[PDB]
Amino acid sequence: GSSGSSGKRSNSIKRNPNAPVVRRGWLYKQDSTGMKLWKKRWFVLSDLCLFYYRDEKEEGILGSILLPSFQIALLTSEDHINRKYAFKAAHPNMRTYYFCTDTGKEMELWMKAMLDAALVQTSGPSSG
Repeated sequence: GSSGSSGKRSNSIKRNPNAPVVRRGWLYKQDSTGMKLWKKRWFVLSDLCLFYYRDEKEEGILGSILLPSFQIALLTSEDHINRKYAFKAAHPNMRTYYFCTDTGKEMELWMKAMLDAALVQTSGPSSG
């Protein structure tokens, strides 16, 4: 006979190469821990989700980000960041992210897409 017992104990995420990538470029992200600075990294919009790597090489993913859980909305008075033409993403199980571009277009290309993933109505916890 045979025996399966082959599962994934750790709930990890894997990118789907097939999943027609919408657009991938060097986006600037800002953190909310002490100093609000911008970090240059390689981002990618595929599978209605967010994925980035050390560099263009895309050698192994450092961490994935679920857009469907994030809320894309135009900055507000409170978030009067000098760097205009930028947006922010709110998360329930996480903090509020911030993304900005060089021009208005570079931003529209990210929004039009990102939103397509955020708008999604999927959210739920899990045992682990």
